[PDB]
Amino acid sequence: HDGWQTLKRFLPYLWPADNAVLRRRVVGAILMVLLGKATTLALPFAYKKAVDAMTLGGGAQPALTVALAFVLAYALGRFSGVLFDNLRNIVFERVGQDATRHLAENVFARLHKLSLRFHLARRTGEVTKVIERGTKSIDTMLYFLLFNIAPTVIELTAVIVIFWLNFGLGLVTATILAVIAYVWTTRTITEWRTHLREKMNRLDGQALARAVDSLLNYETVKYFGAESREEARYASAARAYADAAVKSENSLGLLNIAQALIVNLLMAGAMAWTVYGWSQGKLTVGDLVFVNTYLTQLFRPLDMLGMVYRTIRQGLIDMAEMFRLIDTHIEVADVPNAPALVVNRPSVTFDNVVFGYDRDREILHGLSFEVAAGSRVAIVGPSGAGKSTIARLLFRFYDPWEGRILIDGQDIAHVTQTSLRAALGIVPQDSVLFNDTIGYNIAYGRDGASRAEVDAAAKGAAIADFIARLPQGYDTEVGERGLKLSGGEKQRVAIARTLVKNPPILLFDEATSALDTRTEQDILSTMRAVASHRTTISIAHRLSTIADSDTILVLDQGRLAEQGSHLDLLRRDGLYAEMWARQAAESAE
Amino acid sequence: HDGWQTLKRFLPYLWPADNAVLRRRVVGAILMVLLGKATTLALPFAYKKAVDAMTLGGGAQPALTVALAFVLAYALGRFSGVLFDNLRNIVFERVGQDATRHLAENVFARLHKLSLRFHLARRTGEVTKVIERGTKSIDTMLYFLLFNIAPTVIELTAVIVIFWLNFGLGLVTATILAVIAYVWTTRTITEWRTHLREKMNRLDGQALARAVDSLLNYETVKYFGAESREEARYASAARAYADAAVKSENSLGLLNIAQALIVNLLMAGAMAWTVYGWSQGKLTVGDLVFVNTYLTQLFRPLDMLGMVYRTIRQGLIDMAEMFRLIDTHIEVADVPNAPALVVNRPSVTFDNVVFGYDRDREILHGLSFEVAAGSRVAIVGPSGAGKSTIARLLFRFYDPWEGRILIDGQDIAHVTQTSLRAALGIVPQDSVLFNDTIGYNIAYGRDGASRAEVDAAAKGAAIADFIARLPQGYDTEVGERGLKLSGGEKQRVAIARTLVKNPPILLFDEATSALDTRTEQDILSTMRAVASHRTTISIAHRLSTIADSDTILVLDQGRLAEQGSHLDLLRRDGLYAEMWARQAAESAE
Repeated sequence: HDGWQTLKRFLPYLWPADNAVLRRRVVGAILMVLLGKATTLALPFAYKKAVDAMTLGGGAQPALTVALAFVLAYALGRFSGVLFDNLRNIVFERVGQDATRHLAENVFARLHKLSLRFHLARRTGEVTKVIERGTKSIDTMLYFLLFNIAPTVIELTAVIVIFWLNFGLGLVTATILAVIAYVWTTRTITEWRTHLREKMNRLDGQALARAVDSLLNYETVKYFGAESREEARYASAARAYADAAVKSENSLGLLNIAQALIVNLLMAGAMAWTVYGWSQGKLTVGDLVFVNTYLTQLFRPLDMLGMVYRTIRQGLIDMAEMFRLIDTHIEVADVPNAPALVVNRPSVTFDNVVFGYDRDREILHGLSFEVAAGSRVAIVGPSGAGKSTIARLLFRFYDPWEGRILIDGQDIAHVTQTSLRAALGIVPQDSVLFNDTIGYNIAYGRDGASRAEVDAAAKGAAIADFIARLPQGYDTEVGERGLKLSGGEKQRVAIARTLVKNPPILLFDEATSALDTRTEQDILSTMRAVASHRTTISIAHRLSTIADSDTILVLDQGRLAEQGSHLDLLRRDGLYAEMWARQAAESAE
Repeated sequence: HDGWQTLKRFLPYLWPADNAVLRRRVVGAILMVLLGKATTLALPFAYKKAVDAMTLGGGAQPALTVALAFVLAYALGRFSGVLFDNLRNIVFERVGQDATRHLAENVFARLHKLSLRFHLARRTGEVTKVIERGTKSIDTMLYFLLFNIAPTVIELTAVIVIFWLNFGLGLVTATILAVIAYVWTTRTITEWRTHLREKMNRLDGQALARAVDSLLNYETVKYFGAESREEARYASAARAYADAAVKSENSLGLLNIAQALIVNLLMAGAMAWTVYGWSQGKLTVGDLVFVNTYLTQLFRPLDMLGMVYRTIRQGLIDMAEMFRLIDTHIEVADVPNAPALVVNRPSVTFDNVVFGYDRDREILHGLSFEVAAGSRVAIVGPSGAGKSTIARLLFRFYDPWEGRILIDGQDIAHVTQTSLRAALGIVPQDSVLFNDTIGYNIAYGRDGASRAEVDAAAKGAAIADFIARLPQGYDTEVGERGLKLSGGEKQRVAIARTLVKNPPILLFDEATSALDTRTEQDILSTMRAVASHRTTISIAHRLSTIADSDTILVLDQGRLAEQGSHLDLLRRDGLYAEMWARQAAESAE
């Protein structure tokens, strides 16, 4: 966390060396800065020459011409100064916005490329609040640091050197002492004011909370005649808040008093010195109005320094946070020169696969099997065998500790991630919808998803009647901030999403676990309809719902416990039959 | 909604005619206003006299003395101007706070004195947000209207008259044309800027929402490889937001450009005119620096006018709202010369009492009974007979349509409200707690509730063991933003509240309806313990819980349907026995 290395990391994001309009815009910005401060310091010189030409008219008879010219130059220079300041804002704001936009885009890209255990260790609300806080603080920090500190320090040093010329050292040390004591008392009294403002804010919150609670318990307040009690309570809270606000305004008043006091003492000293220097004939009358406009134009923008230090510290913190989110590497990555996963026979094999979510509790121990292509295979077990992890390890969200999963005899740990996630399909246990229209949710499965594929999936999931019954049809806004949908409808949406994706391999990760029995019995026929020519793996909780599979593999504590057809297991009369009778009695009860 | 009548109603709240420190403070405030503007307009006159005395030193040899004196007067006048402005803020802020505090206190008092159907027609959150919006908007409106508009209009008129003197009419019409065109272009371009800012705000909200939703659905986003899709989506939203922000800064830039342009054109014209007037010998050299400091001190505070109109309209709306909440009269009121309800024998009688909550559905029809003092009486019925209203009509929350309720043979519609609510006690169906400590909740029942009465109620409700088991004891913060309590505990708190109140008449308005059977069977013994020597009325839902009463009165559609003891009704074998067997079977099932 250092300003040097932090801003040096930021420096390519402002100076890209790739966009010529960007580098031209930033050099035009600093050009406008220097031009504005130059004309601002250069105008009162012309004003002094005007007053000198008007007062020494014994030698210069066309004082009309000379004074009129220098005076019009003064007015045009003032207008040009404000013109150049607003032009530097106009040229520079797009640069600032594009810098913070590229930084936000890059942290978003690195964030979405980051691995799943990052999104489980922290919360997505924390991440989005830190990035919006980052872009706001970086924008205001860049604006403040480049548009107050550099122009004020240029103006201050030029005023110091322009008083080193044309005047003695006494004016220079007087001005620099006034500047030092000014910024010192401003920083101290602003820290005191911020302390008072924090106290006033929390007292205000207490008063408002007392008010709303006393209003909300109106029935009991009537039940005990405590209206005078509650009025006195609210009055006490409001009185304390009023006294805190009065002390805050007292702090601001003392700030303005100190600032005006020190600047007027400096102005009195400088003007007395220059009128004495006129009296002993060294200095003309223009030097009075010279230092007069200099001081009143100098001491205005110096007030910001205390809040500038705070804002630049906050911007440094936020940029360090965004850069840390950049440099956080991914746990799972593709191998260098990753070949594409090629499928001709969508076969799965688990091979001695070892997994747990965390290293201190191993959940997957000894699974090794083969799922033939085109078949209907089934996974079931108790709540403690941990059947839910199989889809997440098949999608290469986590790599296994030991063992390997091969698709088509090829290591999915050794292929391209996008091809592996392309050849697969999943119905999640909890279906989720984007806050958008339903047609975009259906077309979400493929990037260039066509409308013919959209209503093809809508008839394939048997939801086309539901899209006909909607008022806006496919263009109905759904999800949050839209029309809520039922669970079976959402699962049909997920089925249509998978059919838009069209994989050879699909998975049901407890697709009916949160649904009712009617939607269940309706949806199993649909699942068999998608299960025409694909390799289908189904993990379920209610065995009757998977009673029709080709084979069932029953898992226990990370071991392939049982394997075989439903008739074979209900003839073997073991844990399968026990769970079956358990589910039968639990459904009968 | 007129400013005249609205502010004329507000005028006693600022000028109380009762607090001499308040009237002295407000007259000191306007004194400081006039003194500050007077010294601000009076200083550049002394500056002009200084420059004149320095330039005409052929006649005035002690130009040292004269110029030094007028210059030091100029600097001290500048400091005194800023001094008087901060003093007017210091003296006036307490006045503003006390005015809005008294208005807020009065609307709070009228609100709590208002009747119950007001709190059911509107929401308490709406009421508290309108009063906090009112006090904030009234404070900022009073501050803006009294501390910008009046000083700027005084300064503007004094500048106009001070240019009417010492100069021709041309300067006056030039300055007034510049002021008019200035405020005109400021109002127009500020309205345009506010339009752009609203568009930029809603676009920003859309971009942030897209970001957080794309982060939250991370699993499905990984499930379909749509990282590039979501990155392009977020980039598109951020790009549109950036363009909106650029257009907003363009609006602000054009505002500053127009303002600086018009003020510098006026300054160029005025200075050219006065240097020509010097050239033809009418005007001295001090008139240049005179008009020079006049214009740069004049045109700064004029920018606020467009937002001032908006803020004064909003303050007018909020003050009209607070005044409407004041003038809203109460539906139920005490009779003029209301005698105090006096109790020697706490007897109740209902007499042909007619009630409904609204006039289009009559709920109470023909109830007329007598509850003897010291007895244990019981009310029960179905869900549709409407038994819940009896406590609310006994507390005179609503008056009956026809008929009368007498306590001790006296009309409770004709006694003092505070004595009537003093002689009564209630356990509500839903217990509520203030966000405070538990000991204050126990002491809530009486205004001067002593600690001996507090632990007397705590042992009487059998909650003293629960107050011993608490870490902070009686001083434990409870409720919301504190330790949550269970339902039976909250009912015991309510019982202790009623015992602190100590009435001769108490009511149980479904005291066990939301409690479990164990807390119920524990709490009925406690209810019989409070039922020693008081007139007890109990309305219940589960008849076994009221199977021990002296008599039961069963209500049906606002009629006294059944009356008698439990043995008499279970021997009469009617609707009571049917409800009893219904509750027995519903408890067995």
